[PDB]
Amino acid sequence: DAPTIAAEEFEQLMKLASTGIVPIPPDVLIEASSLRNKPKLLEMLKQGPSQEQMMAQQIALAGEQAKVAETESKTGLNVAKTQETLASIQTN
Amino acid sequence: DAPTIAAEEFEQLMKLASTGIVPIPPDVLIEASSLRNKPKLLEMLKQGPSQEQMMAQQIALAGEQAKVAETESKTGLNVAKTQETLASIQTN
Repeated sequence: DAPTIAAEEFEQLMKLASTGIVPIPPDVLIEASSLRNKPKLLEMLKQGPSQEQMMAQQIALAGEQAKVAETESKTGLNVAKTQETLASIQTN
Repeated sequence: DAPTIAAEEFEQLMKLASTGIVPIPPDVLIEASSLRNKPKLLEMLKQGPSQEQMMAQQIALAGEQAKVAETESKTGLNVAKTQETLASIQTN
């Protein structure tokens, strides 16, 4: 006996999360609650990281791409040195 | 005595997962569970990885490949240097 089906769903979700076997994300549990500031909590949880926290992702991605480009350039340099050494061998 | 076959099945799955000897993944538990938010939880758990970490993994693989290529070019350069040293030995 519960006042609403939402109450039953919230109780079942809480019981499932108490055991810890089934990880229920916080937003789902909040959506099934009976809190007046539920829209406020949803809006505060739905927003992403700070201005620089997200930008650090593409900063690191560009850095890693730069490292792989440098490694490929090193491959080219070593190959060119090999060709130069072979040409020097052939000349003399 | 269970209401449906699915209810007893979910109860058995929960009992098995409580022991922890057999690792039961959460998605099966939510699929067997009787919840109205089941499609939403299933979509959230089965959602694809974000493009950022996929790009990071692909750049890591590219960097590993570039490192292997740099290694092979360095080995070729070393072999060419050995051949050049031998040729300089033979020309004296």
